Parts: sequence; C-alpha cells; structure tokens
Amino acid sequence: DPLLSVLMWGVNHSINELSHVQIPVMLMPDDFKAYSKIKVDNHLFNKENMPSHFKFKEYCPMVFRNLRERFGIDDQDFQNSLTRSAPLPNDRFHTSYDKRYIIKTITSEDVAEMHNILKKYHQYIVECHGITLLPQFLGMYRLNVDGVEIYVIVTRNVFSHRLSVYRKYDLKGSKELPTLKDNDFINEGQKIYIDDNNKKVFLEKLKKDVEFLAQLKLMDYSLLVGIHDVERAEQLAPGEFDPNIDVYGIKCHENSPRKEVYFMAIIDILTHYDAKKTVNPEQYSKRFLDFIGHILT
Amino acid sequence: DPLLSVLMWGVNHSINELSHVQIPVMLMPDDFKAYSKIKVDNHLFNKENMPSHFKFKEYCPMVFRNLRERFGIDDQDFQNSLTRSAPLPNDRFHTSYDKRYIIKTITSEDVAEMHNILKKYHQYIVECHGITLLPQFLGMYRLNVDGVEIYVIVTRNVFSHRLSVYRKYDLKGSKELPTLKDNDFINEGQKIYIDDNNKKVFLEKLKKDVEFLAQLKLMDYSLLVGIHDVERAEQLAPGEFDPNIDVYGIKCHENSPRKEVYFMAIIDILTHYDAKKTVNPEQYSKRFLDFIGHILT
Ligand SMILES: COc1ccc(Nc2ncnc3c2ccn3-c2ccc(C)c(C)c2)cc1Cl
Ligand SMILES: COc1ccc(Nc2ncnc3c2ccn3-c2ccc(C)c(C)c2)cc1Cl
Repeated sequence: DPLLSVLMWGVNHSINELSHVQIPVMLMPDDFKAYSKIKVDNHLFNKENMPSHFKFKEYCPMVFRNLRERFGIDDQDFQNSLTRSAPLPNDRFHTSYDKRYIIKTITSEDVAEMHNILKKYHQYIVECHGITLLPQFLGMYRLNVDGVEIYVIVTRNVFSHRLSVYRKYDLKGSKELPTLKDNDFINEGQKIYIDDNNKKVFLEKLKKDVEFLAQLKLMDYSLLVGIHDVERAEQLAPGEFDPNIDVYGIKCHENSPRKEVYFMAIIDILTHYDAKKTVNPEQYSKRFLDFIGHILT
Repeated sequence: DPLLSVLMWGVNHSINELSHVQIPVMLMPDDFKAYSKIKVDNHLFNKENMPSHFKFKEYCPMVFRNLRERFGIDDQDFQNSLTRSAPLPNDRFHTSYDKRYIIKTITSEDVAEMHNILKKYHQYIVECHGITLLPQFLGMYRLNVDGVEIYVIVTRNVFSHRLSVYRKYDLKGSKELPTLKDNDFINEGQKIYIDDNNKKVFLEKLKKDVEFLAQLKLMDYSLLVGIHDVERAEQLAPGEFDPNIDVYGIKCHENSPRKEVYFMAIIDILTHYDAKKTVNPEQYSKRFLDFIGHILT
C-alpha cells in the first residue's frame, strides 16, 4: 500500500532528522506554526522500494516531539513501532504493528482544529504532568502519493498492547467504530468493578479533561471502554499490565465477580461546535459526565 | 557553508536510500538516464542544522554505485569520508576530510557530457577491471540553496590520502590548478626514477586510456604528477603506501638518486571538441602521449 510506505518512510525520516535537533529549554510561539515538508522524485530509479513520486509533511515537529516525551515515549521506540513493520488496517484506522499506536486518517478541517487547540492542549498536558484520559496526540502528517493527498494523526492506543479486549464500548451519554454503544451497555447490565479509590482518581481526571473540552467548544467525543477477561485468556503473569505502557488500564477490585481489567479513555475530540454550521458543548459535557458518573455508581 | 551542508546531507541520504536498493545482476539502459531528486522546506524549524530550503539531485545513482564498487570503494566508507566531517576548500575544489576524494564544481555542459560518455565510460571500466589512469567518477549531483544552483562531481584523489606531495605538475604536452607546468618540468630537469617494468605497465595504461579519450572527441586533459619525498618526510613504515587505496602510487627504483614516491594520473577530461564552437582530439592525444612517453624515456 503506497500510503503506508510513504508514512513509514516519512516517520523514519522525521525522527532521524529530529535526532540532530537539540532538545529545547522550552517551546517557542513559532514552534506551533512550524512544519517540515519533503518531496521525492525518482525517475527510473528505486521502482521497487516504494512510489516514485510522493510528498510528506510533518506539522509542528518540535511540539509533538515534546508531547511524546511528556507521555513517556522515546523517539527511537516510536520510530521502531511505526517502521519495523507495516501498520495493520481495520476493515477505518491502522494499528502500529506492536499495537502501541493508532494511525488515523483525518480531514484538513480536523488538522486545522488540532492546530487551533495545540497551544492549550500542550499547556493542559504540562499542567497535569501528562496524566489525562484525553487522546495523546503523538504526531501529525500530510501524505501525497499520485494525486492522492491525505492527513493522518497518531495517538496512543487506549487498549493494552498485550492483553486482549473481548468487549468494547464507545460511550457518549445520549461512520463509527466496531464497538457497542450506550444502549447496549445499558441493556447488557454492564458493570465495571473497580474500587472507590480508582473511581475517584478516574472521575476527577475525567471532570477536568471534559471541562477542558467544553472550554474549547469541542464535542462528539466519547469514552472508549475495553474489557479484558482473564479467565477467558486461560482458554508479566496473568492479569498483569505495565501501567507505564498500558497507561489507561485499571484492575478490577478484590470482589469483582469476574477477573477483568479495564481500559477506558476519551477519544475523537476534534469536532468544534462551529464546524457544525442541536447540542452545545456545555450540554454535551453535562450529558457526557452525567452518564459516566452514572455507569460507575 | 550552506552548499557543503546540503552536499553532506544529500550524500548521506543518497547512500542510505541506496542501502535499501538491491545490488542488480547488471545495469539496464534506463540506469544511465535515471535520477533521484529531493526538495526540503522547513518553515520555522531546524534553523540551526542547515538551510531551511534546498534541493538535491543525484544522477544515475545505480551507475555510480556500480563504479564505486568496481573501483574498490565501499558505500559506507564513501558516505563516512563525505559526511563525518566537512570537505576542506582550496583557495577551486574541495577534498574529503580524510583526503580520499575530490569534490569539484562543474558546469551543466560538463554534466551533459558526463552523461553522453557514461555508458562507454562504464564499459571501458569493466573491460579494464577498474585498472586505469582516467578520473574515477564516483558520484554526480545538483545542489540548490537559496537561488544558488550548482553541479558537483566526486573523483578519487590522485594523491595519497597519507603521504604528502611536496611537488606537483599538470602536464599537457604543448582557470588552472596550483601546479607546475610543462615548461617547468622541462626547465627544472625533472626526472621520474621508476623501473622499466613500471614504465611499461604505466604507459600501456596511458595509451589505451588516451585512445579512449580521442575516440570520444575529448580534449584538454592532463597528467597530474605528484612527488612525495621520503627523506624530507624525515624532518605503514616510511615510504609505504597502501596500493589498494593510493591506487596511482609508484615507488622509485633501487637506484633513484632520491627516495621518491610518485602519483600520476589523468585529470579533467570532460571537454568535448565540439563544445569549442586550433587542435583536434587526435592531434591532442598524439601530442599528449608523445610528451609523456618522452618525459619517461
Ligand atoms: C478493534 O477495535 C479497536 C481497537 C483499538 C482501539 N483503540 C483506539 N485507541 C485510541 N484512539 C483510537 C482507537 C481507535 C480509533 N482511535 C482514534 C484515533 C484518532 C482519531 C482522530 C479517532 C477519531 C479515533 C479502538 C478500537 Cl474500536
Ligand atoms: C594541492 O593541490 C592538489 C591536491 C590534490 C589534487 N588531486 C586531484 N585528484 C583528482 N582530481 C582532481 C584533483 C584536483 C582537482 N581534481 C579535479 C577533479 C574533478 C574535475 C572535474 C577536475 C577538473 C579536477 C590536485 C591538486 Cl592540484
């Protein structure tokens, strides 16, 4: 697939170039308006590695390098995950081959919005020491191969890179991914057996994160919820995840009826209210937090 | 200097890309019409490593890779010589920092001529197993930084990368480099004390090489002659050179009045007769070989 080739090639180039750039003492205003573009033309050469004619553009390379650091991600590890082997498609989005990252096609509009929030996003991240349920935006690029132009973004996978998820929801509190929905969560009677301390830590993150979203007039986000079943996985020792990698995982409590491990975080935030030119951002967050607070009562 | 930066950067990229390309069982006709171009644009990014906006084009990358191999040169070694440290200028041409290679600015006309002869050049090289006094053309590029476009070519240094040359001539047999000339060779009474076997091997190379030149209607070439003085170098053990690296070196004979080592080869061949739109190529070679055969009598 020529678009994955260019992505793998562009990321590889992106990180290697960056390896020559000094880690700054701080980001500057201009860092949030910067880009690197590269255009390759091979005439009668290299027909076999990948396409002869392509472009690759990286937005705000210093910023996303900074964010990778703040999210506990090493540039060389990142490069490896995206280049050692091709991303795996999903009937859409890809997964890095080691399942650490999601690669997702987005619109120019989405790209523009990511730009409009990137300063506030950064600041929010600093302020919370990288501990948040918001998407972790790791890099953002434009590809051209042939007359096909596309925008992609890379986020941390909400789910474990190792523990399998036998059941998944996407919750809004009121096209779309292969998940179960609000109504299904309700009808199924789905419970999440985590302790009071873990509910408290989780919700107090959610409340701040969501408030940030409302302030930005963003909407239509949801809480992605994945359940690993441990006794099923019998058919790091069993039930274990590295928290430093599987950053959204929370163990069930001692009295959970089933040995579960849960992966919950916010996804798909880049819809601005005005872009819908219904529900305002305030009403959306209010419904959203009420539903989440509810299903975790 | 932004033009050396782009060159170092372009070569580095050139060889690394090539490291992914399979060594072919043979060159194809299209290999001699091929190129790779790359254009970089950095807005508000990477201001410190090198220029923000540049282009780099490599001509016939498969061909010059082949020639590097046939001349006993490993691609990674080549890359290192040109990138580990900046080329050193000459008041003009540069030297690779380890003195193995010459980098030389040339005209588009020269570039066009290199192209016109590149097939015959290749064939000639094969036929003689790489043993020749002709320039060893190792790579050829176009650089653009700012609105400054330039063409460069890389050849093997005629002189030792290690033994110093205290005296240099550029001989034609009838602007210009820092060398002594025909008349000076004559007035000085300059002798070259090599044995009959070495004269014979050298001249029989020269005769074939020069004949090749005449066949191509090339002109205005010369024999670059450099003398290392061994007793002076007292003010690999003394007098030694690796022939595999210092490919043009010939030891003086047992009865030379002074312990010398000599570096002789042909340079500066890319002038085609027609380009001068005097002396024809035949007369030029005839004068040239007669003078060389003469100074080695
Ligand atoms: C087998 O099913 C799954 C496997 C894995 C996942 N995990 C994800 N972790 C984080 N972001 C994600 C995903 C999926 C998509 N996105 C994502 C990214 C970025 C944008 C901009 C948008 C809109 C979505 C979700 C599912 Cl369903
Ligand atoms: C200190 O002085 C020197 C040190 C070193 C050298 N050695 C060289 N070995 C091979 N080609 C060379 C040179 C110099 C130039 N060129 C060269 C290359 C390519 C083109 C196209 C043209 C015209 C010349 C010569 C001198 Cl004088």
